[PDB]
Amino acid sequence: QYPIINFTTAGATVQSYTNFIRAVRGRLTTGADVRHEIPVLPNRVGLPINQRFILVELSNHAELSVTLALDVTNAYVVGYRAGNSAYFFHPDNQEDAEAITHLFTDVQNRYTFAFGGNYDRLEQLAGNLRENIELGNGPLEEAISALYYYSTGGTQLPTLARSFIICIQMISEAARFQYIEGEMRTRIRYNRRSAPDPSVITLENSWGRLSTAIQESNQGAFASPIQLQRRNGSKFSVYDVSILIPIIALMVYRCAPPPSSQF
Ligand SMILES: Nc1nc2nc(C(=O)N[C@@H](Cc3ccc(O)cc3)C(=O)O)cnc2c(=O)[nH]1
Ligand SMILES: Nc1nc2nc(C(=O)N[C@@H](Cc3ccc(O)cc3)C(=O)O)cnc2c(=O)[nH]1
Repeated sequence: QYPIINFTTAGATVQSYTNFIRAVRGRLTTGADVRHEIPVLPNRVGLPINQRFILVELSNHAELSVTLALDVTNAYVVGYRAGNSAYFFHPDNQEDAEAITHLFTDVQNRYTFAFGGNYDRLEQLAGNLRENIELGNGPLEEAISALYYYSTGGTQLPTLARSFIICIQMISEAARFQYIEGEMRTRIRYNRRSAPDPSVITLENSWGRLSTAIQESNQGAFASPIQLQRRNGSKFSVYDVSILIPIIALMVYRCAPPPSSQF
């Protein structure tokens, strides 16, 4: 029922990863909502359940597969399937809890984690912050295996949390930001794993605020500047949507777009 996008870390290249992220974005957004050349994800309000999720099937060189479920309203990884078991993060509300009952319905064993899936909680469980977790094709390859082996006792909870952190950034954050996609492309091109620099972290942390600022902007101009960080940690002030067009690929729906003003 829900659309499936396939990616493998086995012999992954810049092009195969680029194709993957493009395909994810195409299934996340409908094309209905584009503001200042930036697509907006579907509004949660009134969105039919048959349109709520996409599936990302990850394979690796170890010949293992896991399937991540992503909420189209926010690109959030809500859970995953590995073989005969599915695992869902603790839902943040009642209707998100109802929504996940529509996923992996044929699976033998259904589990809801007692913990939520936000970075704060996952970092706590991993025993490491995002700034100290390596990203790249190698980490993703290993993350797929770790997710796969969780149900049989092979994967410690900190490793599982770390693996989620890897998946979320290389899939969801890359889909949200061309900039983060670009950083992942670089790691793949050279087969060199590295932890995300402050430009990556601050973009991830600011996605909600950037989405709202763009959507509330006066003809693209922010009422309040947003402070980001560069690769070297130095401050970068954002005053306008214009500078974000090459950086942000998708926004979360925050408000209705204002009417055009006919001059
Ligand atoms: N499973 C899953 N989890 C996710 N979790 C986050 C996440 O935790 N974002 C943070 C950003 C933030 C962090 C710290 C701050 O001080 C401020 C903002 C937030 O909204 O709280 C983002 N994306 C996903 C995602 O796609 N899938
Ligand atoms: N399906 C689903 N969605 C969820 N979405 C959030 C969440 O943080 N939502 C934000 C949107 C947002 C997302 C990522 C960010 O980095 C920043 C903002 C909000 O409601 O404003 C937390 N949990 C869940 C969850 O369990 N299940």
